[PDB]
Amino acid sequence: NVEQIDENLAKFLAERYTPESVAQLADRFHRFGFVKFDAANRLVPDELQTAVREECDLLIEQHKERRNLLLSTTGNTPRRMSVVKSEEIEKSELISTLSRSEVLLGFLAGITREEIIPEVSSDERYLITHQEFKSDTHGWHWGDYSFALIWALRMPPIEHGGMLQAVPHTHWDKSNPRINQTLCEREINTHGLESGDLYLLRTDTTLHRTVPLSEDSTRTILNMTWAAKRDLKDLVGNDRWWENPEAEAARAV
Amino acid sequence: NVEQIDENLAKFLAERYTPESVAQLADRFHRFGFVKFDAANRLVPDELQTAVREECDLLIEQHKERRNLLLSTTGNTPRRMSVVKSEEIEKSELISTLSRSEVLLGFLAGITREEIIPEVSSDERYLITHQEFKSDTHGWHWGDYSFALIWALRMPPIEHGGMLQAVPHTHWDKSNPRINQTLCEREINTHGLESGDLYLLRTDTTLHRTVPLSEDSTRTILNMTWAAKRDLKDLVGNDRWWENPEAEAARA
Amino acid sequence: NVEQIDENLAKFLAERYTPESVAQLADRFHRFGFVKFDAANRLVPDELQTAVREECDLLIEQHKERRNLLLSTTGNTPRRMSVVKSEEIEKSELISTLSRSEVLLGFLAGITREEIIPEVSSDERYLITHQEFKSDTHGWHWGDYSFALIWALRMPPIEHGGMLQAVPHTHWDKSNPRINQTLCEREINTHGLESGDLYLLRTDTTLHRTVPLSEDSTRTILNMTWAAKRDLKDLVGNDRWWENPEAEAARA
Amino acid sequence: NVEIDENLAKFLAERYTPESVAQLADRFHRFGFVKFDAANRLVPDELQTAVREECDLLIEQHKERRNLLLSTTGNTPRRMSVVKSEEIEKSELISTLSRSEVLLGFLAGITREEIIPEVSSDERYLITHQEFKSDTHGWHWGDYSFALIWALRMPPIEHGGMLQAVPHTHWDKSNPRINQTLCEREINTHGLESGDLYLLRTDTTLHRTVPLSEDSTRTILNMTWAAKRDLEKDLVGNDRWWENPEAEAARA
Ligand SMILES: NCC[C@@H](Cl)C[C@H](N)C(=O)O
Ligand SMILES: N[C@@H](CCCC[NH3+])C(=O)O
Ligand SMILES: N[C@@H](CCCC[NH3+])C(=O)O
Ligand SMILES: N[C@@H](CCCC[NH3+])C(=O)O
Ligand SMILES: O=C(O)CCC(=O)C(=O)O
Ligand SMILES: [Cl-]
Ligand SMILES: [Cl-]
Ligand SMILES: [Cl-]
Ligand SMILES: [Cl-]
Ligand SMILES: [Fe+2]
Ligand SMILES: [Fe+2]
Ligand SMILES: [Fe+2]
Repeated sequence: NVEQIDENLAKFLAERYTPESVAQLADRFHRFGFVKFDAANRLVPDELQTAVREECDLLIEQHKERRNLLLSTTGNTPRRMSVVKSEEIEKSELISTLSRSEVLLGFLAGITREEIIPEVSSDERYLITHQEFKSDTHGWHWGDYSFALIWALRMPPIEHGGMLQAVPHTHWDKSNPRINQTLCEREINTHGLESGDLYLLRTDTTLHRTVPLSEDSTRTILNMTWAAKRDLKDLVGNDRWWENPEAEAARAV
Repeated sequence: NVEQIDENLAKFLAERYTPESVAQLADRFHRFGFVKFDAANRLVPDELQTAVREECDLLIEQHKERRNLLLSTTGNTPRRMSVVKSEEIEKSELISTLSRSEVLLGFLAGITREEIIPEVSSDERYLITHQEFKSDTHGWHWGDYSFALIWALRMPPIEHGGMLQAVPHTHWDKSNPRINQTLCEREINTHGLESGDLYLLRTDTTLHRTVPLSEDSTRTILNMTWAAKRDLKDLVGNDRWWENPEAEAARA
Repeated sequence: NVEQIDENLAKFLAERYTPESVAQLADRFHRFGFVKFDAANRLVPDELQTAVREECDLLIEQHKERRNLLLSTTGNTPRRMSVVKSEEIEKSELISTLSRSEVLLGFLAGITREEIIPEVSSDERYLITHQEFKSDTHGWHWGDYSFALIWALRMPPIEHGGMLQAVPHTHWDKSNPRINQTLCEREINTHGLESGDLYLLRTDTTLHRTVPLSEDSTRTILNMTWAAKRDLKDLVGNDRWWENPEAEAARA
Repeated sequence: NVEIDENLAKFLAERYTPESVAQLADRFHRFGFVKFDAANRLVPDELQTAVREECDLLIEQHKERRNLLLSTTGNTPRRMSVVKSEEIEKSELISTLSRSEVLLGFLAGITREEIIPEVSSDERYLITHQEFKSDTHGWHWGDYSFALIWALRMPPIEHGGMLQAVPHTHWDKSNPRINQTLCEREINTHGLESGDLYLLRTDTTLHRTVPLSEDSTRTILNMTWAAKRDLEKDLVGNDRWWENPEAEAARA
């Protein structure tokens, strides 16, 4: 505990990354809106992710809420999953502090090529999604903020779905999402994930979803959302379905 | 009717296409496994398309059979639709004679850049699919034969799904389809369709599906399947689900 | 003239663009590091284009300085062309005030999605390149600053080269440019240009060159360079060959 | 050295499966190009050393320099030294290997069609030897479907010589439209190293070699074969510059 986390994380990163290799990651982040931290590009120590995973498994058992809706601001794409709200996750001292770590944010800032600002709406700082059943999905969407760090805490086999599909270099018009038309005009990048992986996502300009589960499995992630200088902007849409299951943009079925 | 159809169709194409313009279409076919005949490049006269659509809506009314299964030889991807079998469609003199037309097959032979042989299995010569419910879909799959001309007879709005997604330059291993693995390695091309469109699909090397309907709509196609010189072989998989809903590879 | 330029350009752009259609251009700029303003998407009135072209054709005949060298900071890619220095172009009140026009910078900031800042080095605010001979080229390189609006004043036919090739989402390591290697890993996008076109380029993250002239033709551009907030840094490399032909990185 | 076919069969059998050849067949269709590097060897080192030693002898004897522009390919240059097919065919090693039913039988798993060694007696083989700056095999297609290129000696990538390719094209000798095709399509740059081999779909892939940025040494061997689509075809163009420097399409 204490400042030993940042001290060991800086060491963990200094053993693995250089400015030259981060710049290559920054190129891939700009090109794909997505950079994956796998066994080839570990981001945090095993002992640290295990601690975050055990914190999230306790939050799921205590505060999971089922969501089964369509979001009108993203072309009525579905949100079929369980969630844990940001206000409940922020109680975790481990998750809240590491999410504001200047060591972590300073490292990822070399990938984004701009400052990562931990000042987002109090209902969207953190998110856990927990999909368990067939057809569970985080439908096509964008984010209100620029940056999200996703912890692929548990992934089903790729044959069961659950991959992240992404279209970079897009934009979110809440009154006219044009999701299926964007797919017709653009190539979809499918990103397979494994348990233990993390990935950085440029959420405001990358249209993305999780491929629906073809079988009852378990797909669990943690979302750390941060702002860019561009997001310091007014929230609109009435579509905060995770914080409010009956938001104005949430539709039945 | 009759041979006046081949003569009229030959005139229809000579007004619109040249070998130079077909050659550019052939390039796109090899690159995408897919070429679309839309309002800017019609394939058949509107009178002829209306005659085929009226024929298919009749066969649907009389011989539709709901399918709701998963196909093991394509990674348990769903087949959630209603179909009309090839043997019932062949009874239509219009569709069967048009599917073996020396004018139509000869013209598309300049896009495929190889001979289009109408020597395919009697249960796969033709197929009509009729999706009408939310989540209805023709899951990811390949074709046993090389060529299929799909008539997009009725397409819902793009915002309701029903697009054709495709991954060209792949191959079908029925013992190990690797569908989701292929998607992770390849970019997906999504092709929107409108009612009246037609498209040619290289079905053996293009992994493809139809995007599931996001609500109750109607999506109706006619499939004309032909072979290349490479398909003149033996079928495998026990997965002919459209003809046999209880095929071995079909699951609930 | 003078203040009427902003009032005229504000009315010109207002009749040809919407926030929705500018957002689509921002996508293409993010995706390719490049967006072209051609006959489909004009940026300036024809009267304004002719005035700027006339100015440049004067500055050419008065300060054209031949450059034939290899720049070590970009893998010794050639620079075979004539140039006109920024300090010389700065004397033109038209080109200088246009580069700082709140209407011009304000509109393009919807494509870059970030503020465009006309605070760059005094030797790189403006540049005119004038390629005239076979094998003349502006070799593979990056820009020291983020943004550049290029005025394709006079382009040869595409059969004579002169197209802009680009690889977006890269970066400039002046100690290890890795140019040909990056080409082996990335798809090269070729952008053909016509006389009167303009294009906004993200020069810092887009590796780009002009295809060498296959024969003695005339290729003339005006380069307006601007900074993003990220550029407000130390110039490095001793490679300012356009202002100093005897630069350290320049192999004559 | 005898009947090589037993030795090559055991070599490939330990390094390939039908499932991994099919993945190469995917890449060959998608890119018109499949490279045999250290990751995927095609011939043993003892055979590569023999083929290389044979060619280096054919060079020192029958090297004619070509410095021309080919009209049927948009006047793209051909600055190199060559050795005609008739001179190369005198090598018992190259000719028997080029017709080996073990080599062809394996590569036909990548092409997915029969590879027929019935091609013109002046285009069976070709050795090109680029040694000076600007030396290049300019943008072009091939009259025949396939070519196995032996990258016997490749300079470092900083000196150029990489193969650039645009798959899913075709050769219109009356209207090549090379630079236009480049403006419409992405260029794939393939870096080669000494000892590499690659299979090229030469009729549908527009390809060239990047000019040597300086005096280096780029040596290749070309084994051109036909597909059934090339059988007994009528060669046209008057552009056989390799066999005939004064060909009708060859411009100085
Ligand atoms: N902005 C005008 C000068 C730029 Cl074009 C120089 C560039 N870095 C190069 O290497 O040619
Ligand atoms: N905007 C997203 C929710 C993200 C919540 C966490 N950043 C959606 O519509 O699904
Ligand atoms: N092979 C396809 C069926 C094609 C039937 C018409 N050619 C599938 O698995 O669904
Ligand atoms: N067609 C090629 C020559 C190939 C010779 C060997 N196959 C060219 O235009 O240069
Ligand atoms: O579950 C995932 O990987 C994606 C989540 C996402 O895009 C979001 O939280 O908005
Ligand atoms: Cl998001
Ligand atoms: Cl099919
Ligand atoms: Cl530049
Ligand atoms: Cl060739
Ligand atoms: Fe998201
Ligand atoms: Fe199909
Ligand atoms: Fe060639």
